Amino acid sequence: MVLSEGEWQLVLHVWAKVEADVAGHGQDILIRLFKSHPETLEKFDRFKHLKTEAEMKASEDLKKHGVTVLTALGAILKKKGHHEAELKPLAQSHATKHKIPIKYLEFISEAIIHVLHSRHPGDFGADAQGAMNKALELFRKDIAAKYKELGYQG
Ligand code: HEM
Repeated sequence: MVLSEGEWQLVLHVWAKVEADVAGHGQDILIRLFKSHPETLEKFDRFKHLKTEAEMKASEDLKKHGVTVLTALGAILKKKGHHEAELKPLAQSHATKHKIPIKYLEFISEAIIHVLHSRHPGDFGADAQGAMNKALELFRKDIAAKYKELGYQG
């Protein structure tokens, strides 16, 4: 489903606030993912030793990864749907090396929404959350199509 410019602007105006401190947002989002759906942590050989939220919060390398994740996602969002070039390497690594099912991409989308909702009520009212959800649905739909092309049933 194609987003309107108005919807993209709601997405980008909350992303602008994420970008005040991407590192802290990335910690919150990865931690929320791992707490809400612990099976997702097991996909990270790099991080699955972390036992508690405290350990997660103290991990500089998890923080680093959260910045990488959110910056990659931000670049995708800023393309406003024209994200074919960005999705290719992402889909290929996530299909073939990391083996991340679409269901787990749903889980991180949920975590993103939850953190934005908590942190940014001024820029994440119902319409803005709907726009973000549409953007993440488009991301997951297009990633799923690439997964199929790449041979992964996701
Ligand atoms: C918004 C969705 C996501 C984005 C934008 C994202 C982005 C990235 C980026 C940019 C990398 C580093 C380059 C690469 O290997 O592609 C990465 C690595 C990785 N991703 Fe994701 N990712 C997302 C969701 C997920 C989810 C939900 C999982 C697991 C449940 C996952 C598992 C991994 C793993 C295991 C790595 C390798 C980490 C390491 O050992 O360095 N990703 N991701």
